[PDB]
Amino acid sequence: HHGGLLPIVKELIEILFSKGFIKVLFATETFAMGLNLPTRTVIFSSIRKHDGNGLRELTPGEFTQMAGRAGRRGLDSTGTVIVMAYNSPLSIATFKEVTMGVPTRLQSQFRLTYNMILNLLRIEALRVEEMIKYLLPDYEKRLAVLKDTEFIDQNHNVLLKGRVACEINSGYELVLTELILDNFLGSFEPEEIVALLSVFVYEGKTREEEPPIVTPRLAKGKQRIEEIYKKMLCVFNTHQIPLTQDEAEFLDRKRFAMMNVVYEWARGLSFKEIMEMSPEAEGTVVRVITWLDEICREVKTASIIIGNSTLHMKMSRAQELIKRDIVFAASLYL
RNA sequence: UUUUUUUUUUUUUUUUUUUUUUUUUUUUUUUUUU
Repeated sequence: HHGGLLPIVKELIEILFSKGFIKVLFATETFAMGLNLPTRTVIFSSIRKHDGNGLRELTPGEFTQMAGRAGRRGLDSTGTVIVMAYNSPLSIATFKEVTMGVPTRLQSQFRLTYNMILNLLRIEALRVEEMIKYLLPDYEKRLAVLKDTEFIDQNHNVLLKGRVACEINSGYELVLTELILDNFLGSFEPEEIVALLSVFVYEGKTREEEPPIVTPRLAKGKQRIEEIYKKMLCVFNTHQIPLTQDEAEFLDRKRFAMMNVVYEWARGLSFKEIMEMSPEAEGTVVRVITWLDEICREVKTASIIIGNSTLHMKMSRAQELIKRDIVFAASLYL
């Protein structure tokens, strides 16, 4: 049970588990959250996990959430939990801290984005500074970047470039806006346009070799995107803005590995032949196509704002080319 | 290396014909070739 499976397979496994047909199950963390399917034995492979930035010992809250799904009322007299030890003793202080201790409620750092700033500048009145207090040094630095690349003027009035970025919510407002206004995407076909846009959707956490040959084109598109991203990255560092892990290690990861998978999906090819060459499981491929529906909608909106009807019809064709029957399969619970 | 599915609004037709407008006049015998 993990996130790389198709929804139908995952719900099939859940239903079979609920009927007492599965004895041994290897599960990820998502199984514990919700998913009211208790069991009798819970075994921890390790008490540490890698969450984005490095390894970290399990918090007491997660341990309580996972271990609590071990005793079913009526059929069991006690709930057993097994912690493994692999030819090496484990420290007792860490064990006591993980197992015994008051859980703490989570908190968020309230990340500030450029889309939020651009949306807040269009609101009549609403002095922004007096609301941020109830982050101030960061807000001034971000305003200087927006004025440098001509998103706003000297009086902080939103221009045409800023209006487009206000409609892009997913991940990267400034880079996408620069790409659209640079007459990019005007030479490619609908199949090739959606193939290049997957870099903003696929995070490239794999380490497998990318396809050595893609096409004579779609390689110039790779270079153009990387140059534009590199130029935007220099502006960010000029104003001394702290960067997130995702934005810092963007070109370091292999985020272009799914172009071939998306390219053949839109061109028309049986999904069995696609999986013979894709570097990700079936569950991951369907997620990428699902996330590419929102990107096409945003680019269609930007075309109306700037008045380019050629780009509007290209994006309409792309949406119809990435729809298949398997992504609309009915749930087995219904 | 866990974790991440986003998609705005409208209902069943104004009433009475063809006309559709400018610069000033005359006088007495057939037919053909000349």
